Amino acid sequence: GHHHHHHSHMRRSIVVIHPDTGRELSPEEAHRAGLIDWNMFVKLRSQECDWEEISVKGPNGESSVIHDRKSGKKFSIEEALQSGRLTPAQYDRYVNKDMSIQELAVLVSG
Repeated sequence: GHHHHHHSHMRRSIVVIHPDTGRELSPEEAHRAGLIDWNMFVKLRSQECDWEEISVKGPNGESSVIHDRKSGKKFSIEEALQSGRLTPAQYDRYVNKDMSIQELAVLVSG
């Protein structure tokens, strides 16, 4: 038997189409191309999110960490169960695939 790494990754991105080159631009690039003003840029960003949950399944059992790829913050699940921000009632839903990566993010993140 060998270690398994379970990745549950979800992402929401937005692309801005150039009127002429029809090229896909990132809110960032659109802003530099003057296709959008600073506040629409912020607005657009606030709508993006990138979360990834990685369950290391080994010999001891399952270790699990969820990462906010947008902010760079990480959250131990065991550390969330211990500290109580996550109830073994909700963890069970995630484990049983009845809770999204985002619903779980919110629980442990804020």
